[PDB]
Amino acid sequence: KPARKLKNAADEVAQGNLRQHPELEAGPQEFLAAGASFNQMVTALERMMTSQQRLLSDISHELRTPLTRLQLGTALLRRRSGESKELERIETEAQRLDSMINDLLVMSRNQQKNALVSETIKANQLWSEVLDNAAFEAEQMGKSLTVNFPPGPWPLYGNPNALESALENIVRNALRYSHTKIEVGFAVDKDGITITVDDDGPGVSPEDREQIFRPFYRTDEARDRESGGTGLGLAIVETAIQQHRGWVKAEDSPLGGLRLVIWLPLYKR
Amino acid sequence: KPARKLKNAADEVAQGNLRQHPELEAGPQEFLAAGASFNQMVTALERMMTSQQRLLSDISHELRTPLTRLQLGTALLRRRSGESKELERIETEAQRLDSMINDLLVMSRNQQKNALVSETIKANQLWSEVLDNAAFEAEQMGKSLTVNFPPGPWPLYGNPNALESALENIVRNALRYSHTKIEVGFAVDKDGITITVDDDGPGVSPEDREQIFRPFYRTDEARDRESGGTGLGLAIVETAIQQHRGWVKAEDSPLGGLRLVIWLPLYKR
Ligand SMILES: Nc1ncnc2c1ncn2[C@@H]1O[C@H](COP(=O)(O)OP(=O)(O)OP(=O)(O)O)[C@@H](O)[C@H]1O
Ligand SMILES: Nc1ncnc2c1ncn2[C@@H]1O[C@H](COP(=O)(O)OP(=O)(O)OP(=O)(O)O)[C@@H](O)[C@H]1O
Repeated sequence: KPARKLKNAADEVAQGNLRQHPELEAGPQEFLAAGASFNQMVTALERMMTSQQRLLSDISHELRTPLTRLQLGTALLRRRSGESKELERIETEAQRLDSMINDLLVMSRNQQKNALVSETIKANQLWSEVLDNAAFEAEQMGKSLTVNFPPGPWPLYGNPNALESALENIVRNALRYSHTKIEVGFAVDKDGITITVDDDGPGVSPEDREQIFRPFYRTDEARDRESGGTGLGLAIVETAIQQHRGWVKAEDSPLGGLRLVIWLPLYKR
Repeated sequence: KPARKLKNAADEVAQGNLRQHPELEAGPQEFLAAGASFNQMVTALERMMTSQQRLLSDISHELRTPLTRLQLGTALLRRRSGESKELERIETEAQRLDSMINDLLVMSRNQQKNALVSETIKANQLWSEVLDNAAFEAEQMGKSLTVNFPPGPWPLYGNPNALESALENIVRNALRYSHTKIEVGFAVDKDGITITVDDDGPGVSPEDREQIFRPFYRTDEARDRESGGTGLGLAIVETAIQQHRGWVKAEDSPLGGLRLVIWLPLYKR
């Protein structure tokens, strides 16, 4: 049917397959024009799409040119001097950045959803690497990172990097805006993992506790010692967890600062 | 008539009008499904369009954290071992990458706010405010701003702030790098508005005329004249216009400097 040709084409492009439909330009009916205009429209949308897509994948390669020189450099230090414990942390951060750039590349070219690359993963595997790197950062800023309860072989379903980043942020946010201590508490039950990250520093006014989770938004109070302050962090967190069927809340910490709590459901086979 | 609803909707979205068409969900005909699937498709295409923007703001944000751990690491190598010739290269690459990310974060902060509202707008309404403020800036730096032809009630469809900013930059770049005069020329035809911005100042070598539009690229010649910062300006411009179904080119100005030409299609309906 000519009505069915359009149903099928509109539902196909909606998936993300902006390929031409010659099917809609068949039959000299009143529909030839609705099909030729739809065919024009896919190339029009493709034209608009491959614009953000290219001058993304462009940003990608110019970020790669100084990383490659950094990676080239570290590798030459290793050959001259030894295998310093710090060379390893510089090395692995370059490796960590190299993947995030190839993520800026593959995810631009995809231009679709469901690309969530969701797998089965254990809580202990997921955030161990996170916590270790967080613990290191504390020593460097002379603050105390105490993890009251560690994560265990607790099952989860979703994007590892997405969840990794959710906590990575919560803890760094806690690390930054604290005074001297950060406490991370894992909790597990028949329904889900409950991460609670407490800080030493100043809290956030009860009214602003909801606002923080707004993208590109920072509290007026923290806006007077800003520096490396964007306002992105917690809005990313909120999404990652909410799309992982869980929730995130901001409370008043008994440590005197702010409490962030992430709840995530367990993966049940 | 149900065939005409689709002609009109497909030709409207093709122009960037990703707004919902309730018209296609009228009449309990065989077309209700082709219209409901088309309506689903616009929100699907809008979701894709916005995602590519969110992706960058997120990837740039998360790229900042392993750098910090790099930068933390290098700084600790310096304290343990010496000031290795290679450590300097690793150090300066991290510096360049961080500066890039810092302003890559600034760009996507604006782009999200610029790409907030999509709508029908007249060329005269859009860039008048821009040009007036540009004209004022010229008097203040003792330069001449002459607008050979003003914009008229010419129809356009897209983000006002996105397009506003595209020209705002082209003219300011023209203003900065000029010696004494800046000429802006509007032109309109049955197909589109053609803005041409000419500068008195030094031009750009024919080989570098393509390079300029690269993110972070700032010509070696005009890297000594101004302390600057990014090089994103023209790379942002290129995207804004390219995603607004138009193009941007850099030619040799008859004013002796550089001329930039922005072509944008008219909104028809
Ligand atoms: N642990 C914390 N203690 C106190 N205030 C906090 C804490 N975490 C977040 N905030 C407040 O929430 C605001 C917004 O947080 P958000 O994650 O959205 O952005 P950001 O941390 O400021 O910046 P970035 O995007 O670089 O992470 C901060 O500016 C700060 O005022
Ligand atoms: N009108 C112009 N005349 C001469 N050179 C120009 C002109 N506009 C741009 N350029 C050159 O192209 C480079 C890149 O353009 P771009 O718009 O990114 O400017 P920018 O100053 O580097 O960055 P931004 O405008 O964001 O501050 C400039 O650094 C300069 O060398």
